[PDB]
Amino acid sequence: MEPLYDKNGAVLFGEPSDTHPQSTLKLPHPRGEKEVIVGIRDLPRKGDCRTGNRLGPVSGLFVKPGPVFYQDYSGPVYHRAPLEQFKQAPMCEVTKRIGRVTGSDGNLYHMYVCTDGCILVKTAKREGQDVLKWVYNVLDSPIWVTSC
Ligand SMILES: [Cl-]
Repeated sequence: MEPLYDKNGAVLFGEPSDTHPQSTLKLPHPRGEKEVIVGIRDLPRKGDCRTGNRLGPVSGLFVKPGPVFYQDYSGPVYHRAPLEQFKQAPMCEVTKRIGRVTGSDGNLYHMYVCTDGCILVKTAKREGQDVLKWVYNVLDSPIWVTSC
């Protein structure tokens, strides 16, 4: 299974892997002041990093299926999309572009939220027509999508 990581960046099982240099997740980075759930209409801004915002502290953007979005999160997270829990799908009608995530295969993906609430990834580069949806979350943990 793709490892989870604790708020200090340490792997909780398995082997650590690096994130893709072009990901919107830039490590090392702090997080986990508070768990702060946000709506899709109130995703945090890069300028909210030092100050927080009116919703609370901010370490970036985190997402899991539901969809559920967070601007900070203290528990275990993915640093890479756990592709074993994704399934091939056609491109959806996208409502929002949320970041660039490393997959558990090491590759870079663009990540989107669909009109149907599904989280979808599409390969950024190389092989054509790769597109997957996040259909299982057996550890009920979010991906750290962006760091501020
Ligand atoms: Cl997994």
